[PDB]
Amino acid sequence: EVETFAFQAEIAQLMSLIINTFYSNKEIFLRELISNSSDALDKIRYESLTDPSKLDSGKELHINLIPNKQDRTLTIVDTGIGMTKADLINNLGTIAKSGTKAFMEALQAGADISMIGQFGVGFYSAYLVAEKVTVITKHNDDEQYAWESSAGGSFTVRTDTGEPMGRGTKVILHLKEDQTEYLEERRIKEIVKKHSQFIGYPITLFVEKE
Ligand SMILES: CCNC(=O)[C@H]1O[C@@H](n2cnc3c(N)ncnc32)[C@H](O)[C@@H]1O
Repeated sequence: EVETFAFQAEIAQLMSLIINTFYSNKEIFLRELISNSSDALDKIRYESLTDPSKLDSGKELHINLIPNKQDRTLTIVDTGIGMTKADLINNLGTIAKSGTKAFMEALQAGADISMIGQFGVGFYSAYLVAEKVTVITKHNDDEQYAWESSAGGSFTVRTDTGEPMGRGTKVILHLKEDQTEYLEERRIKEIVKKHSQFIGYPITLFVEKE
């Protein structure tokens, strides 16, 4: 039921640099994931202009931030375009249209990790704070899939049943033990205000029930 894949070599190298470089300004991961969500929302907004039935899977365009202290997870949910199975494997597993090469060269020429979004690889900044990342996604043209990786050079993809989402993507960050500050309401609010205050879709920060 589960397929296991190797990252393209350059992607594994990039992930290793992100995981092993001493770099304290880890909060920038959230900006990068929210920007990726905003881009995905732009895409379905545009496609629905000439094909309104693409919103049959949900008209609302928004971003949800869901902390769970019991599971030690932070989840970033959007109702954007979503990804097909091929999209997951290509976009997360290979260089594809990213600036992976430019970023790694830039780091050797005076750039720092906070500039990762300039190079189209902001998603991998999740590994600044997460030991494992799970991506659940549903595109209008495919079934629901789950991508997962704890780095180390490989990732898995499986069909995801139970809790079907209408359309969009959930990025589930299983946080490192010493990065639980990013589950705290005050900290998340601070980061969103600092780095994501002009995003063109509603960002809702969920409250914990306990
Ligand atoms: C890992 C670096 N590559 C990407 O992030 C690409 O993966 C896709 N992607 C990333 N996040 C999302 C998302 N929330 N929704 C849809 N596609 C995404 C986009 O095509 C990105 O350009």
